[PDB]
Amino acid sequence: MVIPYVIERVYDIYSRLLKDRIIFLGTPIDAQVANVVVAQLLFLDAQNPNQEIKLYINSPGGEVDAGLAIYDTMQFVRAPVSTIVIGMAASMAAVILAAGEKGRRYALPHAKVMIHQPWGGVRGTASDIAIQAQEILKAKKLLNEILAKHTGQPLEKVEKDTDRDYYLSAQEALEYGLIDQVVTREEALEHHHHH
Amino acid sequence: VIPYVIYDIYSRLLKDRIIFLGTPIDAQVANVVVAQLLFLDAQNPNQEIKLYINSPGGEVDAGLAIYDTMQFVRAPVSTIVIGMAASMAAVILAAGEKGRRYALPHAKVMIHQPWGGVRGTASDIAIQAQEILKAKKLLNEILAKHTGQPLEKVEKDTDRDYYLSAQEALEYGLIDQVVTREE
Amino acid sequence: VIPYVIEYDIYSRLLKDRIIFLGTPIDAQVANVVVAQLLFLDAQNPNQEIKLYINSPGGEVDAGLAIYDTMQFVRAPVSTIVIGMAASMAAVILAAGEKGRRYALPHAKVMIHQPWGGVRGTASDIAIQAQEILKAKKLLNEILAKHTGQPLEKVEKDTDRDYYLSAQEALEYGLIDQVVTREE
Amino acid sequence: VIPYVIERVYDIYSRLLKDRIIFLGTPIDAQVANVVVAQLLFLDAQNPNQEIKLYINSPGGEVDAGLAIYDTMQFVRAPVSTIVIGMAASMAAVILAAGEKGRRYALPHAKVMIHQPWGGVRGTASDIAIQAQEILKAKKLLNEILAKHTGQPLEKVEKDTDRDYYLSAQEALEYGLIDQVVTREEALE
Amino acid sequence: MVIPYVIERVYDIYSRLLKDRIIFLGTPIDAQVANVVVAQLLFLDAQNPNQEIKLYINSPGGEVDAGLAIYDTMQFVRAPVSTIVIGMAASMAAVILAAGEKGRRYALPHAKVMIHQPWGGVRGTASDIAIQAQEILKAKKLLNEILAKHTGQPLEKVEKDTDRDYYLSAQEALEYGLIDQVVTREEALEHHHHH
Amino acid sequence: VIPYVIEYDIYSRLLKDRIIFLGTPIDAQVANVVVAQLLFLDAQNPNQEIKLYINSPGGEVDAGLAIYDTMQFVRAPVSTIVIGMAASMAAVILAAGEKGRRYALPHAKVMIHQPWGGVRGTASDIAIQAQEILKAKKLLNEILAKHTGQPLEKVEKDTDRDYYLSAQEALEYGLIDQVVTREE
Amino acid sequence: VIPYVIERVYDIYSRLLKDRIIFLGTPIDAQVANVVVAQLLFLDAQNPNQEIKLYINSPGGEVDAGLAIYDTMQFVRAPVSTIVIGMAASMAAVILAAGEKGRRYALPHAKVMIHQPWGGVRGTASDIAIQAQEILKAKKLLNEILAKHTGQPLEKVEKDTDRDYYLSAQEALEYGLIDQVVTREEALE
Amino acid sequence: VIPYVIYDIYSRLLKDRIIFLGTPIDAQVANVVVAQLLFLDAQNPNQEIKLYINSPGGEVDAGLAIYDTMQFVRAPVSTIVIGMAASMAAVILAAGEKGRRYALPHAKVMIHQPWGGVRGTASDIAIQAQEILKAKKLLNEILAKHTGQPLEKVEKDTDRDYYLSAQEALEYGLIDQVVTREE
Amino acid sequence: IPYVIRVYDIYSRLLKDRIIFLGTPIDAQVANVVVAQLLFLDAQNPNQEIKLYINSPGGEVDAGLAIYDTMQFVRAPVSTIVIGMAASMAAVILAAGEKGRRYALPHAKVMIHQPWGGVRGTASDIAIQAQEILKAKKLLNEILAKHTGQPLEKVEKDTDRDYYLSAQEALEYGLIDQVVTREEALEHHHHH
Ligand SMILES: *[B]([O])([O])[C]([C][C]([C])[C])[N]C(=O)[C]([C]C1=[C][C]=[C][C]=[C]1)[N]C(=O)C1=[C]N=[C][C]=N1
Ligand SMILES: *[B]([O])([O])[C]([C][C]([C])[C])[N]C(=O)[C]([C]C1=[C][C]=[C][C]=[C]1)[N]C(=O)C1=[C]N=[C][C]=N1
Ligand SMILES: *[B]([O])([O])[C]([C][C]([C])[C])[N]C(=O)[C]([C]C1=[C][C]=[C][C]=[C]1)[N]C(=O)C1=[C]N=[C][C]=N1
Ligand SMILES: *[B]([O])([O])[C]([C][C]([C])[C])[N]C(=O)[C]([C]C1=[C][C]=[C][C]=[C]1)[N]C(=O)C1=[C]N=[C][C]=N1
Ligand SMILES: *[B]([O])([O])[C]([C][C]([C])[C])[N]C(=O)[C]([C]C1=[C][C]=[C][C]=[C]1)[N]C(=O)C1=[C]N=[C][C]=N1
Ligand SMILES: *[B]([O])([O])[C]([C][C]([C])[C])[N]C(=O)[C]([C]C1=[C][C]=[C][C]=[C]1)[N]C(=O)C1=[C]N=[C][C]=N1
Ligand SMILES: *[B]([O])([O])[C]([C][C]([C])[C])[N]C(=O)[C]([C]C1=[C][C]=[C][C]=[C]1)[N]C(=O)C1=[C]N=[C][C]=N1
Ligand SMILES: *[B]([O])([O])[C]([C][C]([C])[C])[N]C(=O)[C]([C]C1=[C][C]=[C][C]=[C]1)[N]C(=O)C1=[C]N=[C][C]=N1
Ligand SMILES: *[B]([O])([O])[C]([C][C]([C])[C])[N]C(=O)[C]([C]C1=[C][C]=[C][C]=[C]1)[N]C(=O)C1=[C]N=[C][C]=N1
Repeated sequence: MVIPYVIERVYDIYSRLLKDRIIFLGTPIDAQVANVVVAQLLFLDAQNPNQEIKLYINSPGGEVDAGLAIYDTMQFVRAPVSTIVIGMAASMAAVILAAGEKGRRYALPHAKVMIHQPWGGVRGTASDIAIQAQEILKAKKLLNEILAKHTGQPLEKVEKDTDRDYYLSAQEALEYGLIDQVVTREEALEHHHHH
Repeated sequence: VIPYVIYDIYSRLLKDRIIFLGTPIDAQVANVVVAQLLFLDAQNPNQEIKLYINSPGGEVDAGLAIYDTMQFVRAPVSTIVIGMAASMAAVILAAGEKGRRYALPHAKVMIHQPWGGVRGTASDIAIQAQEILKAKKLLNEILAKHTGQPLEKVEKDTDRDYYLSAQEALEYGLIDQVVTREE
Repeated sequence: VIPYVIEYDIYSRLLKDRIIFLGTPIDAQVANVVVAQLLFLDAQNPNQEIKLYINSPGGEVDAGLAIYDTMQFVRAPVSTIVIGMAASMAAVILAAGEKGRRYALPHAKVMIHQPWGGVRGTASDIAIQAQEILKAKKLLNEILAKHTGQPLEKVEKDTDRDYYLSAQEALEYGLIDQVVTREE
Repeated sequence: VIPYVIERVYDIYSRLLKDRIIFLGTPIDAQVANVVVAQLLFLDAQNPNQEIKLYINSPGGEVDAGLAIYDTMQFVRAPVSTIVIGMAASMAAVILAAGEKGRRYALPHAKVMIHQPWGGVRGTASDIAIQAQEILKAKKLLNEILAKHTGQPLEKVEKDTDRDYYLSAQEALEYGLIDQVVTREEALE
Repeated sequence: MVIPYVIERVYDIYSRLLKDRIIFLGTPIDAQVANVVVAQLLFLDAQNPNQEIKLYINSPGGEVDAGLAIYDTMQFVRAPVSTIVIGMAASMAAVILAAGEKGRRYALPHAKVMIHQPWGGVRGTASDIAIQAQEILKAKKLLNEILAKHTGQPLEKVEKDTDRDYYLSAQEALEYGLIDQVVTREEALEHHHHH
Repeated sequence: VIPYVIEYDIYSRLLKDRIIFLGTPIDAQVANVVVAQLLFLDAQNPNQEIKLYINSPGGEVDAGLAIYDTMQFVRAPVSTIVIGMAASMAAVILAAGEKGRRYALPHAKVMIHQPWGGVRGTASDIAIQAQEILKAKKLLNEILAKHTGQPLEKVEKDTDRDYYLSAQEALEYGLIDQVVTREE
Repeated sequence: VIPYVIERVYDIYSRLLKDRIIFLGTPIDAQVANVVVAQLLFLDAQNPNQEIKLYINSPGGEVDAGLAIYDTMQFVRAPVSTIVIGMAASMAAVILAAGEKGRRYALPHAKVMIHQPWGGVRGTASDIAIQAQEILKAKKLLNEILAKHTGQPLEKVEKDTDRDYYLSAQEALEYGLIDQVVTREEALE
Repeated sequence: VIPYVIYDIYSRLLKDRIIFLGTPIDAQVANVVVAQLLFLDAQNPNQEIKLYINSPGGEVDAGLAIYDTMQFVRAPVSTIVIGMAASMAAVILAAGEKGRRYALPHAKVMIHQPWGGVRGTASDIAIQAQEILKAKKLLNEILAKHTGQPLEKVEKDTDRDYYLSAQEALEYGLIDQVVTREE
Repeated sequence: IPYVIRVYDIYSRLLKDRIIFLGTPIDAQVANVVVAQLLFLDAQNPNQEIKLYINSPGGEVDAGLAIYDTMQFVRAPVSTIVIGMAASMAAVILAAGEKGRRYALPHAKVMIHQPWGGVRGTASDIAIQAQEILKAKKLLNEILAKHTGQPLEKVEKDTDRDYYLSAQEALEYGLIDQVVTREEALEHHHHH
């Protein structure tokens, strides 16, 4: 990772966009990356609980527990976080996208969203498998409910849709409720009348 | 490795209607045990077959194959545990012809619930979780039938590893005699 | 370690008795050797029955169909007996024994599901290999429907994920004809 | 890759340390216990009366290293509020439960899991006997620590921890592991 | 490979069916398996140049040079060789199937045939690559011609068809000319009138 | 070994001059860092041009589109310059610079072709992933047609296999606007 | 897995040896040279006047081992007919070309390929110089052996073998490597 | 590894308009050489850039990148081979500003045709075979332009490895002076 | 490596004092960084001496010659000092310091021998590289003869196998000029 630098002020490129209240979620999600995203949110909200945070998303997903950490921290924090999917937002990364501030969830034109039920693995004795099987079942229902809340769709629809991989174009993601605008071009700064 | 007689040593004891189950149990060894039974019963459906057991267990499906074939075959099979009979190998021991299930003095029996592993999606895990649950209850029931113990007891005993001396295996019902000399 | 008997190894001796074992996962090499035993046993006597004991988790559809097609083609009727496990293609081979001569032991299982596989290549190449897997899926659903008697719309929905059957459940599904406990 | 902030350039975790925030987000081994312990000691030396927030996302780890973190929280004057985000399991559950009473928090979809210790020993029979006894004490010791800090009868924690025992955040409230399920930032009541 | 045995006569199962003039081509084709197939043909033709040889085929293909060895030996040998594809006959194995004695090329119902152009690889200098590139080009045209001969199809059709993987059902293989009969059931021995 | 200059490393200093390098194969991590540099350079001045030097063999379509979509979205016009090699997604990024501001050096190349990939799973799962690759294929053919001016039926037949273009050939195909030899 | 035939059970290659057939179907290293040489010596001891058929499918190998096979064919009284099925390259081409004149045969789609030797040397400068000289002799030696047995001028084989030179069976006829392209079994003319 | 001055040693010689090409050439090193040229020419398009060469060669595409950038940039680049300049690195040497291409006495130049590798189907190999053929002719032409030799000669010389002493490189046209002391 | 504070690592600080270390085996990347330090030190001041401490087992001839050619080319005189070991190309670099300013410590060694290498390829390709190694052999024998004063057939017969020299033996052979044991005392001088 040969990330570039910018300028008595030396940042790397992601650290400089952090000073502009931009966070990148660009890797698969495991505990380590959840923690560092959570920590950036906590810091940006402490800096100013009223300004918006932009969270750019390019991720294939990851661990439900780490994803929920990011989710719960977005809801908890006072600052509203606008999610923007560039390229790919799948599995837990779709959920994080859908859970931005309503009205400020954006996709670029050729970005995608994909959703599906969780997957995992257990080894152990029958008693041990039974316990973990029950745990994965709760996560499944829990994540279906979180999706239904934030898209507006009836829950038996998300359950049916996520049974296998469900790929959405950005427009299809609009029509599904996962985002609010498909953004193509950056508009001009605008003037206003003071009557 | 194995010595010869004028057969190899296990093949010669097969002409004396002796079968060895001395390895861990996977499909390949189940098949070859099943096949020896089928052959020995075709040779003579009334004579006894001795099945010497030294095994730590194995796959439930392969073990049941051996079990189902012992019950199905007309010849009565006497099970003898020398050294170790654990997990599915305990079940096979317990399912010899009642009255001719034998242990040597320092042999052991160990029983416990099944273990396994599943990868896949939530739907896929749910299915295999269900399957392991049936095998658990099924094997507890098979044990209760052949020892005489109440089923609530085998379920609580097999929750973790349950080691039995040969005498303790007598009192539990897994065998019929602790054999020391050759009468 | 397979044992010997005075003339054979144990599987070769039960072959004299017209017994064939399908006890491994199915790949081309084991299909060929099963096919070859059938061809030989039918040449030796096209009217006597062949017993095919099944303990297998399945395998490649192409190799499995080889075994299937050879059972239908050969004049001798082949009784399938599942001991322990018959899954995926091995379930199909079980179901395709001579009607009335398909047997399970009490604690044996059957499992059925749709095929799985993998393709690496360009988009054109994947499209071709995707179409091929789709035909195999429909083809195997149809073969199952014919030999169990079930409506095809049912096998397709049942095989969407792993579908485990006890031997009794296999009897009511049509995959076998008798759950055999004793020697009768 | 951790980002930086600004005659002062910190990395993001080091900056939240100036705000008396510590992260326990990895599995617990001696190396991470030591660095958590050291941050506590420093934060208490800077001001023994202000609170320390300890964010927890960890699957657990070695009992000895975990106890190090535990013992240091009790010993230090400053009260440490534990907050589980995502996951707190095994020793990490214990550390969660041992925050200042009333200041132990979970986010809504976070989890707690508890169970007895696991380990391994090679050696001769004499050697195995010794470390078998050691694991037995740790089991009894950790059950007691849990009972103290949740309020549950000890016969209950021993039965509950016999296998993996997963708790939702609400279930963790009811069990006594935490004090509030916090959904929004206003914890200024 | 735990192949079984049969009976002062001890054979393994493939060696016994060889005494019945049956040869198996069941593995991918490399020089080693070409040689052993070639050798069985030479022996069976020396035993009796007029009786038929049955060649059962279940193979995904292999090296063109080794395949041609099998092909050239079938044509050269006086005995007619009936090819039977059970399961799969692809690439060079399709060619070997198609080159059985016309009228005695058989498929089982669910067997397949697949054909396509050759593939390979070369490392070396530009001069060296040019040489091997020319070699692969001849093999391509050569194998297209061999297919056209033995199916009856116009050559620009086989060239077009083999550009990518071309899968054929057994019926489709009949209609293409690669085989002569789709064989399902073994018929009874039959009686004949002596008028 | 990247060298430093008195305040930066060499790529970070040319970033001050609104130069971005896309010199590796394209995966999500390099897409993100290119996207981020664009966003920063456009925030610094939405009217000045950004030069994007390209030496890349291509990469993942999703990451490439990220770079593409960000170039179109950002107000500043981005001049693409291929030095050495621009293939697969890197060709697309080249072709999508500001019309009239797409340049090749004399011996640079462009190569285009359809996507490739791989899927492992059940038949249902493969069908889904096969449909996805098919959309990407058509989508990328359309993006190429828009930015070169060629009829779509032509890009589809040209990209069926590897299609190598010299810089001049790239000029007559529409992928670039000038073959630049000197400094002018 | 090679099959068997029958108070006599041979494997298939051993049975065709009783018919004075030898297979050279692998790459050539010392081990396979020795076993080919040994079969020749045995077949010539059984009957020095009958022909030996040597079927060739090989990509070549070590010059020293190949020459062993070559020298043994010339030395032995019995005439050895070489038949290339599939492939005969490098040393295997040389062995093909050195069958009894008039009894060197190719099947229609078989190939011949010829080229100069390749190898490798590590060591000091003195050591490299020595084995460089050795490879140079082998090059010149093998070019001469080819010229003898094809009839071509030596300046031509040297230029032709500078890189890989692939020949169809017909092209091999025209070049002198073989005597007949045999399509059908009747070679009884 | 590399020492520091109060910059690291290569970065300090960059402020003296010196660039090192000391590794084998792949896309990553082409890019960083190209970038240094672009920067040095932006600093001052009239001053010379010295490019010290010790490299065994590399990928043609990356090499051409370096070549095309030297021609394109206004500043004249003097190439100096110390030790070794082979394959693409020879081409880059030969393409310095005519008259300021230098070798040290015991440095070498080696030239030859490209090498590579292709996997794939026959159609795919045909395409990449064609590509390597163009690169071969293209690089022979670039050599002929910058040495002055007839093209038939570079094609026959580069058929295998062609090693040149620095003097032999002078007479061939690849350089302009064999430099021994620092005048 | 330790640090000293302007801040430097220990080798970078001794570079300030016009000291260069050649302490690893010689491959292209270490040749380049040695060459670059020379070029910089000579640009700093073409008249002051550069000390080059040598502890190396040798390396690639091409990279070594790079270091050699750069020492001759550069105006500043470079004193070579072998501490511990100077073998193969590293011996050559030692011998090619400014005559009279080539030094060994008492228990240091010099070893010389002919080049070694390896080639894989076709006969034509091997012939070409074989010729190349032969030139390097003679070229390096000549460079040694030039800088020691020995007759060339002597270096050729001596370098046929490994030829180890003590520092004294290296003096008598011509590879160095002084065996230095104690840093010469700092003294007070008469100014009449
Ligand atoms: B996803 O594909 O990103 C998905 C999220 C959910 C919204 C459908 N993730 C999972 O299902 C993960 C997969 C995984 C990734 C890496 C390591 C291990 C597992 N599964 C879990 O997080 C999980 C949950 N409960 C139990 C076990 N595993
Ligand atoms: B034992 O330990 O041998 C035991 C049998 C006992 C319950 C009567 N065996 C199992 O539990 C096996 C263990 C195993 C062996 C080899 C590979 C994998 C697992 N389990 C199963 O066979 C099984 C059954 N149903 C589902 C999954 N696994
Ligand atoms: B089963 O799991 O045994 C199943 C058969 C079922 C549908 C009747 N087999 C397959 O799905 C096999 C699995 C496999 C085995 C070995 C290598 C790869 C895959 N799949 C195929 O045979 C197959 C066929 N065509 C395309 C891809 N895969
Ligand atoms: B948990 O899974 O995080 C758990 C904590 C306890 C409260 C149940 N950890 C342990 O039990 C650890 C696991 C371990 C981690 C890494 C290496 C080895 C073991 N066990 C121990 O710390 C331990 C204690 N006594 C003896 C041996 N091991
Ligand atoms: B096939 O897929 O079986 C095919 C045969 C032809 C009828 C289309 N085989 C090949 O293309 C082989 C592939 C191969 C397999 C194993 C190792 C190496 C290559 N290619 C060749 O035989 C070949 C031909 N000429 C040059 C290089 N390789
Ligand atoms: B190219 O070769 O760079 C090409 C883009 C072209 C069509 C404009 N890229 C792909 O085809 C990539 C290659 C790849 C890179 C890394 C891992 C796997 C594959 N394919 C995909 O991005 C892709 C997308 N959807 C499904 C499968 N593969
Ligand atoms: B050919 O490629 O089969 C060829 C034969 C010759 C007529 C051109 N073989 C060789 O050149 C062999 C190749 C080799 C094979 C295995 C290990 C090492 C080399 N070379 C030699 O036999 C050889 C001869 N002299 C010196 C070194 N190597
Ligand atoms: B040389 O050896 O450095 C040489 C350049 C010379 C002809 C001016 N390089 C090549 O021939 C490279 C070799 C290579 C290096 C690294 C990986 C793979 C190959 N060849 C190519 O760059 C190339 C060009 N077109 C097609 C294939 N390969
Ligand atoms: B020595 O051991 O340092 C010696 C130098 C010379 C004074 C006798 N080195 C060599 O001979 C090197 C050895 C080597 C080192 C690292 C990789 C490969 C080889 N040989 C060459 O430099 C050489 C090899 N082939 C051709 C030209 N030069």
